Amino acid sequence: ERPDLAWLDEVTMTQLERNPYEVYERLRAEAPLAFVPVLGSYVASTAEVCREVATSPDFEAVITPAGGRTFGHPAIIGVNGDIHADLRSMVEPALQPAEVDRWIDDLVRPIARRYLERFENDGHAELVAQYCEPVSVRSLGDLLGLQEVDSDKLREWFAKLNRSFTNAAVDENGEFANPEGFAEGDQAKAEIRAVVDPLIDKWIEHPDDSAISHWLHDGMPPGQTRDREYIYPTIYVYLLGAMQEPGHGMASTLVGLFSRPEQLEEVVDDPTLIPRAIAEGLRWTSPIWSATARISTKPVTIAGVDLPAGTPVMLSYGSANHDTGKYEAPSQYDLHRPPLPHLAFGAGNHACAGIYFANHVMRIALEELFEAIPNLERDTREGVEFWGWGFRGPTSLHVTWEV
Ligand code: HEM
Ligand SMILES: CCOc1ccccc1O
Repeated sequence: ERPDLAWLDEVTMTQLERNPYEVYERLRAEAPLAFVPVLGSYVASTAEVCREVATSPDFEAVITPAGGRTFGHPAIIGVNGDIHADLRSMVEPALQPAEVDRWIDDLVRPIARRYLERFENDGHAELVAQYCEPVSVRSLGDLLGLQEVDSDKLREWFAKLNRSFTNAAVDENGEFANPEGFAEGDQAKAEIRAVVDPLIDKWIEHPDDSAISHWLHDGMPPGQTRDREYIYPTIYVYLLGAMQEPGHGMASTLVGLFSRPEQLEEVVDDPTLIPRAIAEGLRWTSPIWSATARISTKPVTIAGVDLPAGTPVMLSYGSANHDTGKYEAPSQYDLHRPPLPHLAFGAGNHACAGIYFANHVMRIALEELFEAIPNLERDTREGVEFWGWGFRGPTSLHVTWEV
């Protein structure tokens, strides 16, 4: 409908999944708020518009269409008002910085060592499958109370939920172009229910220190628990992004450091630079790239576009983090970029609740990897491909080292 953006009609879902950055560079210049036909929604592409929409009093959270088809209600990302306040109060205790600092080292560091011990003398490894994902999922799984769910299963679940949640393509009539793409999300949920329903059965009667037990019990009247149907969608929110994103952020940070060998050596030699390297990694390839959205609650004008009430806007934070109004040469990883605000954790009342936790998981994992393999090098016989529009990260990271 917007004439000068007719080229957007030829943008495909596969193009955005393989590399959304060329399309979004055009969007940031041509239309910071733009309706993308294959996505069926307005998208915010610049830092200014994403931040404005994420923090505006005239917008509230909305789950994307494929996200809602995947998670249902009440996903913490998709609700507001009293339900959102309750779900935030439910998840926040274990994520409080003073609480994280009590146990994060004893949680993540032995896990990192366990996975490293399997390959650190091999001289070769694919770090996404052998290290970044296992550490991410084993750390969160143990915190949640899923100690008995193997890391290969947690990784399979977040991969299936990822593809279902981002199964966003719509056809010429605005209907989902790929309805079969939700089936593997439904199968993952069915498997999760089979595993987790007995655990909830047990936690209701015998609460323990697992996070999901506290989600059932915290803040409830005596002898009452939150209904499992009320907390399952937020369990799914965790079993997708909370399981997936720390591993993605680790791996993207490593790919960026390998792209700047001098900076990789700097960080190996001085591990106090790991937090800075990670912050730049998150900006450089944002793990949550375009997964969340807001919806207008009254008529509003954003970036010159008059939106009616009830208009969804997708928040493409991964594009906003390449906003050249903010950053010079943003497609280059640069550890020595000044530490500027970024949107990799979102903004507003629905901003990431687990920032402090996630930053420490990533930090500890990279600390242990560099201590165990200080001569780590990328395997240049291998290419690194990144995949994902909703969630983005490298699909493999082949490395080598002299042993
Ligand atoms: C590096 C890994 C992570 C990245 C890049 C990250 C980035 C985000 C982003 C972009 C959002 C959406 C914010 C918005 O719409 O404005 C988010 C929502 C959230 N994240 Fe994180 N996240 C990360 C790891 C976690 C972890 C490990 C947890 C849990 C332990 C976590 C708990 C949340 C929760 C509960 C929400 C929903 C917040 C709400 O809607 O009220 N995140 N995260
Ligand atoms: C823990 C955050 O997980 C998500 C965030 C935004 C969209 C989907 C998610 O699973």
